[PDB]
Amino acid sequence: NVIWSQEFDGESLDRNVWSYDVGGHGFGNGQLEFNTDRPENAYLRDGNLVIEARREAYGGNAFTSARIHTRGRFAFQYGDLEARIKVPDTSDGIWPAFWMLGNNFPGTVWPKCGEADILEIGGKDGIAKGLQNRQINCALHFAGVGEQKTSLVEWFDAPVDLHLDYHLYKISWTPTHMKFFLDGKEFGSWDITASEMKEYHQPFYPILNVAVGSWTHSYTGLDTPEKITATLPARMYVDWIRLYGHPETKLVQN
Repeated sequence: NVIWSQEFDGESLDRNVWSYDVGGHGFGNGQLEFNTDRPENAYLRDGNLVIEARREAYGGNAFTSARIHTRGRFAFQYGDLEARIKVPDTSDGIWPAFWMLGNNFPGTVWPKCGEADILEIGGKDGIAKGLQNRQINCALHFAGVGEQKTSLVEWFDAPVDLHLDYHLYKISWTPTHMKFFLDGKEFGSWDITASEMKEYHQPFYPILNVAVGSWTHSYTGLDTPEKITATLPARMYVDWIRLYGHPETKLVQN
């Protein structure tokens, strides 16, 4: 039961749904890409959203990309949010993500607002083990016991290289749990009824981006332009993102 979607049908991204995070300051992870609001980095084509990262001198940075979200226009509490995505070859350096933040962000600071990562890929452990386009993760980041940053991360090794075709990345979010799926098969689950996880009983909004690099101690392990060996331009195709409603689903639109 689809109650909200983006099929990316038109020729331009709908600004009455989406907003652009603009900047090249690393976004708290030492990321190298400058996220812009340009057609070069984010555009619609043949029923797909395309976020394109490029090796390119821009705004002090050596890479451009995009980082888009629906904060203020679309949020929801409880439901199945699924996206059909063909991630680019992350090789070494590219870090695409499909994830959500609490709808009180940025008024409530991170991680108290709450974070749910549905898809991350291109991690340093994946590089080391030679599973660049196979090893993914979901994650929960929040303010737990003592209001302290708590990270729950579940790793999965996909059977096939996920950059070769579109795959379905989903979260199922109920009053009791958050579950994460690849092509309908669960690879992550956490109970969210605990008192310190009340941040996951508010509206959240989705986010899509393609980061390039990070601090050595961060996700990719590759912190300079010269260490990025991935094919550029790198394109993430998103055929659609849909919200499958639950009885308990609260929809927020403006």
